[PDB]
Amino acid sequence: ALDPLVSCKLCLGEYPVEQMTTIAQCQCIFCTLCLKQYVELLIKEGLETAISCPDAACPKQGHLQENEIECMVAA
Ligand SMILES: [Zn+2]
Ligand SMILES: [Zn+2]
Repeated sequence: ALDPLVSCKLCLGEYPVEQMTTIAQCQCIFCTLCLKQYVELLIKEGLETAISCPDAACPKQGHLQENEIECMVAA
C-alpha cells in the first residue's frame, strides 16, 4: 500500500514506465523531459558528444542516435 515508485535519475522524480523512454543500448529509464532537454540540446548540434546515457554511472553507458532522438522531439 503506497510506495515510492521512482525511476528517472536525472530528476529522481516519480513516474511510471509509460511516462518514460528507453535509451537505445543500455535500456534505461528517463522521463522525456530530462532525456529530452539533455539530448534535444546536443542532438540539435551534432558536433560531438555522441549523446551518451544521462547516467554517467551506467553499467552499460549506452549511446543515443542523432535522428531517432531528434525525431521524438524535433520531428
Ligand atoms: Zn527525469
Ligand atoms: Zn544507461
